[PDB]
Amino acid sequence: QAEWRSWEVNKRLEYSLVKGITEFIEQDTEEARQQATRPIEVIEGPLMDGMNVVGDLFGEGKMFLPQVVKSARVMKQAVAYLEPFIEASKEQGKTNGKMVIATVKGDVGDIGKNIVGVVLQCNNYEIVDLGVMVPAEKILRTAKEVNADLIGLSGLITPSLDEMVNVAKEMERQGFTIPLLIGGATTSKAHTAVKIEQNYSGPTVYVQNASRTVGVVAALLSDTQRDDFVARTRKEYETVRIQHGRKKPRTPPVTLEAARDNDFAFDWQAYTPPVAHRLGVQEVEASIETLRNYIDWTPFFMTWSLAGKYPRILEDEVVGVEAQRLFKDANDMLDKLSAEKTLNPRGVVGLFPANRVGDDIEIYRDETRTHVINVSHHLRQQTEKTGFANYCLADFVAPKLSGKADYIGAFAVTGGLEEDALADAFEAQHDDYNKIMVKALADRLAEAFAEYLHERVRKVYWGYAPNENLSNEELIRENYQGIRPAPGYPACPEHTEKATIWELLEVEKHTGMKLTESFAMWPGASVSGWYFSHPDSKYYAVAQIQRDQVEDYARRKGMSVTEVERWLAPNLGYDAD
Ligand code: B12
Repeated sequence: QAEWRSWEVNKRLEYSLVKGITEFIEQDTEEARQQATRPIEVIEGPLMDGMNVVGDLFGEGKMFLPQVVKSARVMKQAVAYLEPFIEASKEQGKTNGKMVIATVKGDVGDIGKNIVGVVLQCNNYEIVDLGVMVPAEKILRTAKEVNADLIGLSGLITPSLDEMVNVAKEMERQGFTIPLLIGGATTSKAHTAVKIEQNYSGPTVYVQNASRTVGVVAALLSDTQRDDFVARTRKEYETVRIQHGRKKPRTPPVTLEAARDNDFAFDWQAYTPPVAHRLGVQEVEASIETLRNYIDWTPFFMTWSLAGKYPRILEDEVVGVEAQRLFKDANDMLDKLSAEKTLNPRGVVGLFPANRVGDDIEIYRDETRTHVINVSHHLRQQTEKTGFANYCLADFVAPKLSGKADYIGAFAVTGGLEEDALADAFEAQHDDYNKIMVKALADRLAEAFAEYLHERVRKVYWGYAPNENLSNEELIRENYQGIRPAPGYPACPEHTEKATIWELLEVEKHTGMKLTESFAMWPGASVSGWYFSHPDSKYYAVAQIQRDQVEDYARRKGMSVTEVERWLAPNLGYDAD
């Protein structure tokens, strides 16, 4: 009554690993210990071997991320049984190199990091994950105390960039030699090699994904390749360094008053903005169930390094089946999560009468437009345009002078508060796979709410398009009137406004959601942003803004020209000073 249950305990483990079979993992790694002289053998023996297979497979493209992390789960849970035996014993094994991984300062994005985390322990490296919002201080300090071979920083929103760069200067100033590895949503070949590398005398590499992380972490710890690599990269980052400062025959940059002059043209006297049916701050609620439908799974599969869009990915050739299998496992966890009610999304919406003044929107107390309670600020494209507007989000709102009644809204949500709680649980039982799952869904769940609310606002709450029945697949294409710009995106790069949002809706109170040093959000699975109704409104990016606007924004916000240059760094069309 079994099958593989009659093999040598060593082939048994080696197989249970690849397949990712954890139901015998305890008594299997055990028995193999009794038949082994010293604890550490079952590790460098069956297990370690089980992993090279995965790795072999992963390479020909037979296996995938979903399973890999899944095999690790076994791999870990085994070493997690020999803790007391391996410890109280001889030598206790070794690795290819120990690494300090961490989500930089003020940032709370960590999914891509765990993956890299796990993908590396899967090639036998020791990974010390400090977590998120970690001081450039605690990163290197630990780099020191645990004698790491290389520091890895992870970033997600714009503000983090200045953190990494603050970390390199620190690595330059603190005389560090090891290699700096930088990654995350925001990092790029270019950004690393323009503003980061040239601050760290040591090797400073940028990698695009956990797969390629291994190739670099290899070369960077190779008695051979190291010298031959760091050097190929230094000279590579130079090439791109000089191609980005060629100041290509670029469209000359216009003056802040010119652009502003060339504003979004529209006859407002003739147009009457849709009265927002429901004025006021409201706390909405939706169960996972409700949300499930609105989930755009694509990003999900991109989270799990499975390329392609859904549902086309399911019928894919090389990866399709797994995509199917991965896709199931999730839904499965979702079912559980929706029933027991252990991960509940929350959210808060709101609609306030507004109007346009300069490049900002004025939010009004009551229908009277007598008292200003909050001012949403927006930047304005500052390149030379002809025939087209110099788009500035505020334009899509009936100015003050037109005395026309226009409106604006905002929201914030989250796939659940218990996100972190549930995540840690899996860390506990060493379930990397499920740790990364619960998070990847919360997101989907979060991102999901945003779509739902928006639709409901579009339908009910604001009520300008009550007879709307687009499909989920259509909602994914933005086939509706109006947008929902959110702080950070190119349409409105200034992250601090998320504060204002928190203010209007008093997020903290209705959802518990919070904001951090770098105006990121907690839980990680969160989405906040603005609601615009005017039909012409589009997600048009800011791009580069000159010195004049930064100043004028300075005042507006009531900040220092410098404090603004920080938060806006990406979009500075002039010399970053
Ligand atoms: C799922 C996602 C989210 C999630 C959450 C992730 C989290 N916080 O835990 C949700 C939907 C909730 C979210 C929220 C936000 N987001 Co978002 N999001 C995405 C999306 C669809 C997918 C990328 C993704 O997350 N991949 C999986 C992960 C985390 O992988 P990854 O970062 O790519 O990691 C891979 C490698 O980069 C690597 N890497 C990672 N770390 C390291 C470390 C080292 C050391 C090395 C060598 C390599 C490495 O590991 C991975 C592969 O093996 C992107 C897509 C895109 N299309 O570019 C935007 C995007 C990242 N988001 C963006 C922004 C604007 C925001 C918010 C401010 C929005 C809001 N609501 O107002 C907030 C973030 C604040 C917060 N959460 O506190 C921007 C960033 C632009 C900016 N602001 O500067 C992007 C690029 C959108 C665009 N086109 O501009 N987001």
